Amino acid sequence: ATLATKKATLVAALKDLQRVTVAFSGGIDSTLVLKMALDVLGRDNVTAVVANSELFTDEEFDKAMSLAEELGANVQGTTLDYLSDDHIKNNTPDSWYYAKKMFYSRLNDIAANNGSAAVLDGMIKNPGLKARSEAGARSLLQEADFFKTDVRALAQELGLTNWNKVASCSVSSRFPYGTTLTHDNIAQVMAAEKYLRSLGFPTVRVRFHNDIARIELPEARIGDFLVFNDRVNRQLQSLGFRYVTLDLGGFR
Amino acid sequence: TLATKKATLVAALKDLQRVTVAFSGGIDSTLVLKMALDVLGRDNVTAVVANSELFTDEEFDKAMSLAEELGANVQGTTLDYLSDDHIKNNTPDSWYYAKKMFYSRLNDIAANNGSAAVLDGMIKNDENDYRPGLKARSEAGARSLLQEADFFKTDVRALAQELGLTNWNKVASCSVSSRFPYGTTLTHDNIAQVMAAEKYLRSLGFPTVRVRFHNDIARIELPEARIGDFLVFNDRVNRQLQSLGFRYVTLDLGGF
Amino acid sequence: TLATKKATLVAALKDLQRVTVAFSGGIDSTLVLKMALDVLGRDNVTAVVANSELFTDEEFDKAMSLAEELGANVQGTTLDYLSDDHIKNNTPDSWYYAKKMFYSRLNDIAANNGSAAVLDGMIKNDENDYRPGLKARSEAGARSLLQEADFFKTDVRALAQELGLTNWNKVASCSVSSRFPYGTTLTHDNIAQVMAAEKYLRSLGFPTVRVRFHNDIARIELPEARIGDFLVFNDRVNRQLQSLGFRYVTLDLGGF
Amino acid sequence: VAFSGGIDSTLVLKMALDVLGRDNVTAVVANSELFTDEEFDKAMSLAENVQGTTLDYLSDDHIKNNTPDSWYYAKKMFYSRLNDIAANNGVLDGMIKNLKARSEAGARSLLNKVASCSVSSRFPYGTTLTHDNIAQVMAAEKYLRSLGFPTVRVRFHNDIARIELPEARIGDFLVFNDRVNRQLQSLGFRYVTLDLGGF
Amino acid sequence: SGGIDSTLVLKMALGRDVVANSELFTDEEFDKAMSLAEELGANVQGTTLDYLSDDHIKNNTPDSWYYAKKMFYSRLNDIAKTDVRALAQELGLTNWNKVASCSVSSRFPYGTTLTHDNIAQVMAAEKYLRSLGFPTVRVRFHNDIARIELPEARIGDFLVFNDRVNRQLQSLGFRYVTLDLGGFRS
Amino acid sequence: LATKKATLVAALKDLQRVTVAFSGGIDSTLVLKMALDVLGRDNVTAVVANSELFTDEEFDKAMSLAEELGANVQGTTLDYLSDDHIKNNTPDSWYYAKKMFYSRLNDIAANNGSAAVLDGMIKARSEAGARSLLQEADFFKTDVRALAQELGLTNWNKVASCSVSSRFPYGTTLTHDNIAQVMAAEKYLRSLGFPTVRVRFHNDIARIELPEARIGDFLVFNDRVNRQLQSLGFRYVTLDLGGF
Ligand SMILES: Nc1ncnc2c1ncn2[C@@H]1O[C@H](COP(=O)(O)O)[C@@H](O)[C@H]1O
Ligand SMILES: Nc1ncnc2c1ncn2[C@@H]1O[C@H](COP(=O)(O)O)[C@@H](O)[C@H]1O
Ligand SMILES: Nc1ncnc2c1ncn2[C@@H]1O[C@H](COP(=O)(O)O)[C@@H](O)[C@H]1O
Repeated sequence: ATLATKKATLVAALKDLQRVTVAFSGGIDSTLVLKMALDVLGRDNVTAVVANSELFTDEEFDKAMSLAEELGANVQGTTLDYLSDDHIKNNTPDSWYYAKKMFYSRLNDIAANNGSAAVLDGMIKNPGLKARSEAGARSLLQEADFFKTDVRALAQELGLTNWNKVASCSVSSRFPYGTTLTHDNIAQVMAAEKYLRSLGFPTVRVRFHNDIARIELPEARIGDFLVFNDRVNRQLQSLGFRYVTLDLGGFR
Repeated sequence: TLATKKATLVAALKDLQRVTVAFSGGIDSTLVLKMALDVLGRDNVTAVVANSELFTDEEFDKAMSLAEELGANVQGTTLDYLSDDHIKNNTPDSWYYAKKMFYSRLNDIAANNGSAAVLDGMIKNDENDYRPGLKARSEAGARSLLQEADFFKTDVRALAQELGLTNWNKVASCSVSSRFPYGTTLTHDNIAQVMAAEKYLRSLGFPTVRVRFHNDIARIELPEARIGDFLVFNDRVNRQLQSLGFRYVTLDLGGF
Repeated sequence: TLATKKATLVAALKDLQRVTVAFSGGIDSTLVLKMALDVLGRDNVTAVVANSELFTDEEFDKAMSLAEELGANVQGTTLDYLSDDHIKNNTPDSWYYAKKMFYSRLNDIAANNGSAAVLDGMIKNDENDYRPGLKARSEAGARSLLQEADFFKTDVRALAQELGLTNWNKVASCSVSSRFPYGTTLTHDNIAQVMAAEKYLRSLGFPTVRVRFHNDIARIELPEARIGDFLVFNDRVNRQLQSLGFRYVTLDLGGF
Repeated sequence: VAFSGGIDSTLVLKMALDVLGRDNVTAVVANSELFTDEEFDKAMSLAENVQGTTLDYLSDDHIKNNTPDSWYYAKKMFYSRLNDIAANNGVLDGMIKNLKARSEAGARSLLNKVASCSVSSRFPYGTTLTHDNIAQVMAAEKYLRSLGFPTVRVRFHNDIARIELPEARIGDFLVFNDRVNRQLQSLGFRYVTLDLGGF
Repeated sequence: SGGIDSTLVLKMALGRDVVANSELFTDEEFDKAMSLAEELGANVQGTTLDYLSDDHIKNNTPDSWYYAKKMFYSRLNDIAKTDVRALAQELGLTNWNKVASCSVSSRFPYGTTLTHDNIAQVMAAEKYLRSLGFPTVRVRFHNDIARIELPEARIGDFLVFNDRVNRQLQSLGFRYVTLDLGGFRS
Repeated sequence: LATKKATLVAALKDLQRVTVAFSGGIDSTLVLKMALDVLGRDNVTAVVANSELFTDEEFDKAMSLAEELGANVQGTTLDYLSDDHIKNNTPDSWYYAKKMFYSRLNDIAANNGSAAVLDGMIKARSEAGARSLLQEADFFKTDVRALAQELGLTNWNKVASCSVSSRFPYGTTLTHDNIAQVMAAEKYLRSLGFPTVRVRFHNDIARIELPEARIGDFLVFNDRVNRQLQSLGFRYVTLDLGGF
């Protein structure tokens, strides 16, 4: 049905929960959930949580905390010691689950000490349902059948105009499976990717291959990048890399 | 006087009592449907969106969604634009003969409906004598009510921004006949071939692009600032458009 | 603590009764204009846009449209900045004497207007040394209400989101005097030469660009991330700028 | 000996000078409307007793309509004149291993680095060759060559010029787009385009 | 060798009455030298050296080049700068082999045991980049990663080959095809 | 072909003894190899000039090409910047400099007994009586290349040379410092693979002229060139959109 019907289902779902804990990330999807809950149950029944960690840029954390305070929410940060778990630490292919389990556990621990009834996520329509459906996490946008267009159409109708546009992934995605994640090499990748991002390339991955960095750019951009070759070479060589290379196939 | 142009818009609707509005998804066509719904009621306004071979179904399907979200009884109609030999052979005036067939069907669905006349969303800005669709409209006896109630391009945003209106189609369209030189005959096949070649180009990250049809030669129009960023895709675009039927894939050294 | 920040704004607005607003099109000046319109009424608010030799008319017209569409009684005023020999000779303290001349005219527009105070849209974020207008603004008794209710850039983003404000001017400006070395004096001629070079560069597809004036040499500052996409426009830009008066047109290897 | 400036035709002339003498050996260089005059002039200079003759290739209705056999008919028409210049002068070619007209005229195949082709190779076979469009194609190529692209083809498709460049070079070409666009439009082309494929 | 030095020796040298070919050199080097030698008019005969035989060359120690050179001169024993260009250019000195070859062992890291199979894909990787018009080019061998050193001045000329260069080095065995952001040795 | 040539040997044989002004270019070389082959090693004297206006790199390659060809070569040093016209870069400087150049040559030629001064062209010459035999022998740019490839000439200077005073606008005073700064910025650019390049001097602005076919390839060296030239004294390093 209409966007307005997809919304009555969202507002009806919030009133029954009366009191929620929102896992807020700053993304458009996560933002629309927080503002809607703020508009329904009030600041006293809604607690916004932004999780920082070793695997995610602190720039992202600081922007998500700030964007939440701007919405008028009571925001609380929590930091996950992801590398303490050995699955995440050794970068098994199942690592992205074990971090999500640590994530929804901490959310439910904050949810229990908070008055909140459930934990809300901001995922939408169009890889692990074994993890949300273990901590009783609710994907409210996904339940009212919101796609990315239903989300922009409702956000642009709430006057919401601020969020994080370049989306992130767990920095573990930069290391081949089997390589063990250390603070040293993790800091090294995020340092290089922060630099590439500062040259005007918001989507970039520096893949880690010991002494060789392999830069994944969107093919549309590999042309604009040549002016920065020599600087990126010096800059990434200074971060520990012996050889700085660019993947001819690009990002994705 | 912003509301002195709003009352003039609302007052004309009551005299008509019943209407059938041609909705295209744009901001202009949308403010027409919302005001008619708010003035004449959900039962006295019938929404029509036209699909055709000349427009992507993406644009068609997005307009039908924009109507369901607005809450009107919306209905699609399919025009066989290629039945008229003018459009099929792409005479230079074929833009007119196509718009006439459009308002022809529009007068037919509304006459069967309770509507008195058909309303479109043209504005005083589109008050040019060289704007094509007005001719057929004033022939088919339709009406551009916002243009009559004195709305300009920024004067429409202020009523849109005041009805909380948004969620309208922002990406603008053309009849695909613009890709064919005057005289070339339009078939389903080559129309499909043109629209396929262009979707591929956009999906590489080039939203503004034209694949101009010249029998065996494809002539690509990109915005000149992007031709630098385009080289990395030359060979792939070459082979991909060649598979759609083109023998030569070329890039216009001119712009857009 | 935004719920009580808005009230501080209204209480200051209600106390002034009649105000003259310096509107620039920016988000900051808009929320002040929109708030003062909502509090004192259309007849008790006068919005002023300043045109001058140092800013494009392109900007002036977009601010006049944003004010008229916002629902203000909008009024233009024209400043002869090159009359003050400080602005003219481009000493580093120029943008002060320009700010000083700006607030004087505004206080005169306000003095004849029923307005009690001159409000500008400065905020708490720019409550610092090293920002030009602040000295001149205060020495003139201009009131920055957003600054007084302790609005920061984020508190301003959030109050807009509750007045349905989703339209303001995003392209930020510089005084064109930034394009001339400190010794160079400003002519009506050389400003237009520079302002034209940048508008053409902007037309091609470089909205962020600077043309640095060095008598016969124009130095173009482009964002390095884009200097690759500019190669196709070399010859065009070289020709078009030579006709504006520059003997040599160059591109700065450093960047913006 | 029929001289083209090539190494093959060149070795014959020097040997013919060394074997039969300058007065008993006659050098012939061909002009035409199908080849650049720069090519004609260097062959007469590379020979410098040389004598020029101009062949009316477009008189032949096959060459004029650009059948795939035009290359034959131009070769057939070439040796026809070669047997005629010999009658007043009192014909040798330089083919070297590696025609159905060359042997159809009693020519003997006894055996400049930048090589040339018939400008008919720029026209699709259906396209008919006129003096006008041949002149534009050869001019458009000269302009391209003058920009620093010694290897270039301007393919003629009526309204459309289709430029074939060496792919390695398309990057260095962007700075010249507008100039090439305008310069070939004044030479008659409505649309100037670049083949995304290659040479 | 074909160069200006070895050419002058043939044409200067006694009456009319050897160019090697090895795995570690393109057969192009051996083929153009035998054409450049028969051109000066001499009887030219080839010999081939199984360099992988000696354990130093194949183990890829920095003591390869010495050891590698030593196995060269042995079969030679078996089968039997401004002043030099001034005696060459008086003889109508035609051409010299300017483009210098390199042992392909330089494409592999010090210690990487040399296979025919991975040597092969290096020299294939290099021929392919050369055919597209990059005479100066090295494909450096990091197991699954191909690192391509192009002369920095030619990297803007390279972008049209990226996906094509990519999928083709992949079909030779590389899992990853990269372009060194630093260029050629220089 | 041998006609343009016959005029040359009759002219050289008529002089018997000459003095040849060598620049390293293909033209001056065909003049020098021919005079050696016609008049002998003892009757021809090759002169190369060093100065502030030409890189010493170029000078030394000029002396080498003469020693390899077999001429008795002689260097000489011109104090161009002494002349107030060259130093202040008046528009007539090109002339007063060429006037000074052929002046030292006619005296170095008058001193060694030679009959005329030969240069290799194909109002500065006619005031000194400098004979241009390739132009007198009916040589064009194609006629000069062809005689070299037929005389086995395989080494000459391909990178063309200019007096550095052309990089300075008219009126700018040339200082010893100012010439070296320009000469260095150009050597750096050349070392990146741009043998054809000019760094135009504009006080704080360096304006780089590249052949347009190559400006596409230069973008990777933007930053390197920007800093390297800023360290040589230029406040702003820019690229001329015109090209060379
Ligand atoms: N750093 C984060 N802090 C708090 N909540 C988050 C965070 N990341 C994701 N969430 C939730 O995860 C949803 C999307 O998941 P994902 O795209 O995998 O990060 C968001 O809409 C939020 O509900
Ligand atoms: N595909 C379409 N289907 C139904 N009505 C349309 C369509 N396109 C345009 N209309 C009408 O045409 C007006 C604008 O004309 P145009 O933008 O040229 O197609 C809109 O405001 C609608 O009233
Ligand atoms: N051209 C202008 N015309 C009228 N008012 C202005 C103008 N520029 C600025 N104002 C006001 O002065 C403040 C400071 O402007 P700025 O120095 O550009 O940040 C703005 O936020 C407006 O309130």
